[PDB]
Amino acid sequence: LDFTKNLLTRIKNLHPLTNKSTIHSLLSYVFSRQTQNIACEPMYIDYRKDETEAIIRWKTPLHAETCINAFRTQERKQNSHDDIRAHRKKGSSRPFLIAELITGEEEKNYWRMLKK
Repeated sequence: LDFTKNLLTRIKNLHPLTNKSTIHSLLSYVFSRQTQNIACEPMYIDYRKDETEAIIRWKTPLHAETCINAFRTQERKQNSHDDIRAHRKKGSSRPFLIAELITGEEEKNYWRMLKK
C-alpha cells in the first residue's frame, strides 16, 4: 500500500533500560550538533522496554537523513538508562550508537504492520 519513503531510522545499541523520553532527548541533543537549520522532529519513537533498538518515524526524509549523518559523524555511547549526551568513556564496554535508514521490504513491512 502507500507511505512516505525514507522516514524510518533504526537506532541500535541503546542502553536496554532506557525509555522513550530519554531517547527523544538524546536524539535532539545529537541532532542539535549536526544542524541548527531544522528542528529535531522524531514524530514517533517505537521502543519496547528492555530492548537495545528503537525505530524512529521522522517528520520528513531530511530529518531522517540528518539523524543518519549525526550518528555517522559523532561517536556516542549511552552510559546509563537516563544518559542524554552519551559521551564515549575510555574503557567502556558499551557499544557505539548506530542509526540506519530502513528501506526495501523492512520499510514496507513497518507500514504494513502499522496498518494491520
